[PDB]
Amino acid sequence: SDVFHLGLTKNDLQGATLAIVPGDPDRVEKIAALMDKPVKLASHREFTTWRAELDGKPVIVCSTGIGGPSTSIAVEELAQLGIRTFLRIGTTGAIQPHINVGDVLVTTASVRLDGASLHFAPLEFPAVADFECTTALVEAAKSIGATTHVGVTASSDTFYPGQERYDTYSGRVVRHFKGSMEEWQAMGVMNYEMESATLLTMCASQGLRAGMVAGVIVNRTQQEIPNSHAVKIVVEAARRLL
Amino acid sequence: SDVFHLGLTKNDLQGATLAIVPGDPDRVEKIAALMDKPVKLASHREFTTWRAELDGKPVIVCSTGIGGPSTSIAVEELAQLGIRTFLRIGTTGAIQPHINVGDVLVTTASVRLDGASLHFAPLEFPAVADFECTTALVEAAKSIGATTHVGVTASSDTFYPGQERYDTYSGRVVRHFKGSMEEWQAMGVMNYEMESATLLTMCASQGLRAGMVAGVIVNRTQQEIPMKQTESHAVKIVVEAARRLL
Amino acid sequence: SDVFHLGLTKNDLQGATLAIVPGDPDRVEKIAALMDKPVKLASHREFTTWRAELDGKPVIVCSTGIGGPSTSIAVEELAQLGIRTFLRIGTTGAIQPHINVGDVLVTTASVRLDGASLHFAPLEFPAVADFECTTALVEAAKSIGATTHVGVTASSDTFYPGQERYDTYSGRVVRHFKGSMEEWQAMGVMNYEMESATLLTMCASQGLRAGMVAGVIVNRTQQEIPNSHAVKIVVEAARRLL
Amino acid sequence: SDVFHLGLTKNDLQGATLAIVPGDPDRVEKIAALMDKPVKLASHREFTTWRAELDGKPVIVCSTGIGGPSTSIAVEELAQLGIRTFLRIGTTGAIQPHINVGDVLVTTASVRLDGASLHFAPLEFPAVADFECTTALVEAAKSIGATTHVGVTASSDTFYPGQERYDTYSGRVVRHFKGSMEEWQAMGVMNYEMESATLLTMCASQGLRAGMVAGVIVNRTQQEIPMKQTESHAVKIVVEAARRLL
Amino acid sequence: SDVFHLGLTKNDLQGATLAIVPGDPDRVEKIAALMDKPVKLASHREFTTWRAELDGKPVIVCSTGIGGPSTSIAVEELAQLGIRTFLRIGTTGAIQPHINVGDVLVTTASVRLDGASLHFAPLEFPAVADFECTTALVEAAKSIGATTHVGVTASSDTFYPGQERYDTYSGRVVRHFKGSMEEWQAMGVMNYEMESATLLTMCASQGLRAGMVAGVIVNRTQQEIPNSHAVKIVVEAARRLL
Amino acid sequence: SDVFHLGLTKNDLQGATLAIVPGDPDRVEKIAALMDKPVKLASHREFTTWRAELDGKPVIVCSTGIGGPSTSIAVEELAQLGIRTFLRIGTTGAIQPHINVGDVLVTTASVRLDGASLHFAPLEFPAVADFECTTALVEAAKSIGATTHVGVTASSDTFYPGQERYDTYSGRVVRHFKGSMEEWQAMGVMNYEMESATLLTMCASQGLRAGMVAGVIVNRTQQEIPNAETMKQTESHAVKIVVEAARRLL
Ligand SMILES: O=c1ccn([C@H]2C[C@H](O)[C@@H](CO)O2)c(=O)[nH]1
Ligand SMILES: O=c1ccn([C@H]2C[C@H](O)[C@@H](CO)O2)c(=O)[nH]1
Ligand SMILES: O=c1ccn([C@H]2C[C@H](O)[C@@H](CO)O2)c(=O)[nH]1
Ligand SMILES: O=c1ccn([C@H]2C[C@H](O)[C@@H](CO)O2)c(=O)[nH]1
Ligand SMILES: O=c1ccn([C@H]2C[C@H](O)[C@@H](CO)O2)c(=O)[nH]1
Ligand SMILES: [K+]
Ligand SMILES: [K+]
Ligand SMILES: [K+]
Repeated sequence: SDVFHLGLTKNDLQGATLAIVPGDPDRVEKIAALMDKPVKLASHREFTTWRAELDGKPVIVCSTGIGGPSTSIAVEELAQLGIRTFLRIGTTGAIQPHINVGDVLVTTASVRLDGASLHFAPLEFPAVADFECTTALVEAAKSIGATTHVGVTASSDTFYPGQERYDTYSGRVVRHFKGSMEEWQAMGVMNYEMESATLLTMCASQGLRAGMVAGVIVNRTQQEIPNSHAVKIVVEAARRLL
Repeated sequence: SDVFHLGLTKNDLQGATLAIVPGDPDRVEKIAALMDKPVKLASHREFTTWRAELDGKPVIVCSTGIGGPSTSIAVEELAQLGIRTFLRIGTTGAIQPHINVGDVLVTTASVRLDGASLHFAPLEFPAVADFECTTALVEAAKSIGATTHVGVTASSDTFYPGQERYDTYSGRVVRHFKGSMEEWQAMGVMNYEMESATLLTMCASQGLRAGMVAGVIVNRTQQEIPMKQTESHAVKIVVEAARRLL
Repeated sequence: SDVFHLGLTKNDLQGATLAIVPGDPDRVEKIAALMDKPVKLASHREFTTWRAELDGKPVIVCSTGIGGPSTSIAVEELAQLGIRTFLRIGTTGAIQPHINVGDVLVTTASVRLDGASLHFAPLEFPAVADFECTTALVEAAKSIGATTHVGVTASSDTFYPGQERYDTYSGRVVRHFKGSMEEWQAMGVMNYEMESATLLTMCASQGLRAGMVAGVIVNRTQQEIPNSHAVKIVVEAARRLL
Repeated sequence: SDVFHLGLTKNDLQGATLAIVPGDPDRVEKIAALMDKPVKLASHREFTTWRAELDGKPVIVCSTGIGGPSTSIAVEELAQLGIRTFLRIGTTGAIQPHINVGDVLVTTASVRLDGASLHFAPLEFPAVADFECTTALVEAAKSIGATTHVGVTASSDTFYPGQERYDTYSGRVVRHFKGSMEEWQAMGVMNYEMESATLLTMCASQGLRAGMVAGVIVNRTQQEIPMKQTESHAVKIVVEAARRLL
Repeated sequence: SDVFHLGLTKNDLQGATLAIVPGDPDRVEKIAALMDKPVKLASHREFTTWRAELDGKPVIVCSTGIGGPSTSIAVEELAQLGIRTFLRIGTTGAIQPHINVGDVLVTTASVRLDGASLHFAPLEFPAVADFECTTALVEAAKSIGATTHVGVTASSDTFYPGQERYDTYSGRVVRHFKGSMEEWQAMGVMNYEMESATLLTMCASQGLRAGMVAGVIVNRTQQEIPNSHAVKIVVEAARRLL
Repeated sequence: SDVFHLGLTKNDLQGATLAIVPGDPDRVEKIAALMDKPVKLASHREFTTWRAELDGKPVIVCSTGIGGPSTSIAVEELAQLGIRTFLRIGTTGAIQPHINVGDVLVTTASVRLDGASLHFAPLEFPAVADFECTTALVEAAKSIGATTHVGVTASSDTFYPGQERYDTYSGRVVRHFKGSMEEWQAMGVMNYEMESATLLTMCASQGLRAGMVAGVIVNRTQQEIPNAETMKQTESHAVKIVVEAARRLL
């Protein structure tokens, strides 16, 4: 193996330069299966890698696990192997009252509520998505007719306090995040998730193209805890970026 | 007058909701003149405002002056009068050796090296341009055939130390900014300018649409201190983008 | 022209080493006219420059525009031309209930709510005025008998949120500045304006002398939006600093 | 299921209040197997959970995945199910030349180079391990005779730049971390790993007991990129400490 | 004299490598007097130094004065003289309702609300006590049967605002610390004092062993202003560390 | 006693509203003895307090010890007992080559390299002296004849690494302060000391008047440790100035 964590070699990728990067290892095979000649390559820790073919070109599907840190490992090591384009596909909680469960959200840029992004660029640097990737994602969503929102995402190193959840062991939120959800809504932020800030920052600051799309599984103006269109979209976007 | 600085009334705008915002008051009339029925509205401090017409729709052209603070006054007060879309047109100096004088830069988001943006959103919030504005700008540029770069801009509160210029009175740069250009360079940042961080942050965090386009007048990989046809390209592009956003 | 923005040459200055720097280009000629042999030198963007003579010495009057960034340009380029002493004359909003519209405020040092000052010295460095300049201004005010307050000024990169104005398009103020006016008042801060923090920091940290005086045009304990003694004072101070 | 990520119920735990939290799901079963009556409970994402028994008391073994964020999910949700003591077992790379591959490191507190800990307590709050857990870990180490170091650990959100690795795609490290390893080295810091800052801070600030132990697999004073008997030592140590904290 | 402030020579120490460091100069002799052959060595500014003998080994008692800054001088200069182990003995205000006046508090690590610690290590570095020292203190306290709490301490550069006291000349507390005591209680912090952050950080980051114990003189859930078990404990702990 | 640390009552002050505040408890009596009717009030920890009379008015002299934190206690407690003007008197080491041993420094404001000032106002607030105090100090200096420098002082919570000293147990300086002395020098900072940032910030933000003067006893840019005797005399010079300044502020 050529990389320390993923257990992959340059050769396993077979010239692939695009990766769809879901968070959950168990959803890797599922995404791969929507393409041609899906093949499992490796599985170590939270990193599960499949290779498939899309319009006759090799494409990687590799899971990041939850969070900036493991994402930063996946992305670095895939880049070493030759990946230049990363499409992230996630689940997310919407924080605006007009976004519905099942809606698709495309992130133009992220509020950096993470630690890992600071390891690539200082805070003033925008966690901005690649324009071609964003365009591909928006356009893909248009063509499958999914209801889509485009805008800014709050990207948090935690699922609980950083997203201002109060149903927790302690029931408290640190001073810094008390009242934070409401500030982000006032600023038009669409949703919370946990990886985009890292992904976008590490890519934007290293010449790698990244885009970001998520399916809404809960609306935070209703509920803290949650009770496929996006997967179709990310694959179709990959198709346009090949 | 309905606003404190611009010396304009809601009426003067005639239902305009889009503004082209150059930095220089003297450049305002030139831009308005590319459109129909250009009329001077007002001129106070660095804020010169003309109204014109584009495919029969009223459009504002308004100068920001240099820097976030004055930009923030013009944007706020325009927003009060009904503007909802802001297209910035500028000059800039590239910091990438592949970008040439004459090229056009469309900013997706900015490195926030300014003070005003912090007055609208904390630092972690992205100084990101509106997707539709960026699209219109990129498409306008394609349509007139300019060689174009799309990416990140470093937006500084100073022309000198914040852009790591050493050829100054003191000849020196504060510790924080020493070696900073080389860092932005490695991170793929295209250029320095002085207003976008404020503009993009204040718009993105208040439901206002903003976009940024600039023509390259100098390249820092050869010179610190700094062609008329280059800003003619950029102006043409911004006006054409306005057309698509109406 | 010897400088990139002001369109002036060393020669235009005629040995001048002192500049009165108002914010508004339209008030430059007005100030120059209080001195002898006033002459327009240049006008570019927000930078309008006149030269005049005071007790037989050449003096510059040059506008900064609104805000640290354009101020930093004017001051840098005037320094390059040989100016060593900067007197700022502005308009301001008082935030103490006992300071009246028409009162003259002399800044000893500023609360740095700007970005540009950080490009000259880190935050811990005081935005302090020069002692000779402050003395001149205080003494000038005494001799024309204007009612004067001497003390600390909050210098803000914005006119709206940074000065906690709520009559705005959005009607909100970012968390950081919510309740900030009241903190500054409790701390004895006299007023808000937008340039001193930049001016004072850039000069104090480069061996340039700077002083700062403003006429109060609104009292913020009453109003957000506003409805010449100071000009006389700045000129008279210049006279003592020659 | 009672918790959103782990896929467990309060019942599955059978009154367990202590959890051993390795990073790697694949290591969970190995650890459980050193105890009595090991049973797989659940496996979702990077979270694999086994239950076992230690001196007749139920004990949880549950993987965190790599990094503070997923760690914080595991710990929060385990806390919701009744766990009050967390023992982390890891692999690490030492940055002191006197610490050898094979040595065991017990962390008293961590340099907080992570994002998640800030979600529980501001930066000035110490990422400090629980005194009893640290004592149990040190005593367990002594009892099996491993050569042990007790001290401060640097806990980074990245494996690469945050640990000042240059042998990467870009070959560069952000200004903030340039020269950082030499600083931690001078300050007596033993090693880099990626979870403890989050773990220790979130437990220390919520009345939960946490401890940290790792086996040294590589030494940075010779190599960036990286024996089976070393982690066998550390695992033996963590289980024995668990025994003493029951 | 070998050091700039303490007026001591290597030789005065007679091979001592452990120092008990109280805050108050007047309490130095008192502590020394609990050991054998107590001898006054020096007295300059807030730094009073006695030497005594404990189980036939020389031991220093040296006062730090109040606050990180003077502490940092004492510790640095003692270290130059050969001290490698520092045991702090202080008075403190408890902020948990269950901790009583007279109780003994052993600090595992401190919330760094001081300035001096940042001069040794950046804020992300833990103000953690040495494990052997903490063990010695805890065990000492067990053996003399004093009622003891072990945990985190908030260490503040001020006695008034940084500990959220309101009975002051001004009666205000700066925004940053408004509501701070309650946050620290929620987080399990036991108490306020003023030196541990500096001591623990400067020691932990230079290979010096440090421990921290204090007797509770006020409970802040009742009172702002206050109306020997700890001294016995620090001495006994020194004994175990020799 | 009316205050927790100083062991003073409002009555002890006899209506005093000005205090001279040196660093060292042992210099308090010496300063007070320059004035009339000097009397010891109290002595607890590093806080020694004498009262004297200047042109018929009662005046306090009170030591702060070293550093923001204790200064903060003394100023607060003095303020509660009715003090409204604080004059800091010290000795210091210059970092500018033109400033000589023997010179006198009046500080207009300080670089805040301390912790305690943040407990009073956020970092952006200037650690600035009161204008009347600074004027009185500069004018006192001019009247007794000192060669005076007026400007910015760097106020540090440590004597060693924060002042960039490498002659230490560890011989190293934290990243933040590495190369910092050269930066302050380039920015015209006159000297380092250890209390002004706290004092000036806590006063300027609470309607208290503060000022500071110091004699130069050493210069970091030259070699040349002067002398025990030249240090004693420079110190007397500066004390003479603060007292004379106190006169003008009464
Ligand atoms: O409300 C929600 C729903 C989903 N996620 C994300 C991204 C992360 O990997 C994982 C946590 O459930 O899914 C959230 O952060 N918040
Ligand atoms: O190198 C350059 C060229 C242009 N500008 C910008 C934006 C600002 O208003 C003005 C200064 O020349 O133009 C720069 O900042 N840097
Ligand atoms: O309340 C007020 C009145 C005036 N100004 C200032 C300085 C700036 O250039 C311009 C904006 O009105 O005037 C303020 O900041 N606040
Ligand atoms: O040099 C090393 C060796 C191991 N780890 C850790 C903790 C993290 O979960 C995972 C990454 O390899 O192992 C490091 O961070 N750095
Ligand atoms: O509530 C209290 C009681 C005592 N001390 C401390 C430590 C410092 O040296 C001195 C100041 O009173 O005593 C406090 O900080 N807070
Ligand atoms: K993970
Ligand atoms: K301007
Ligand atoms: K002290």
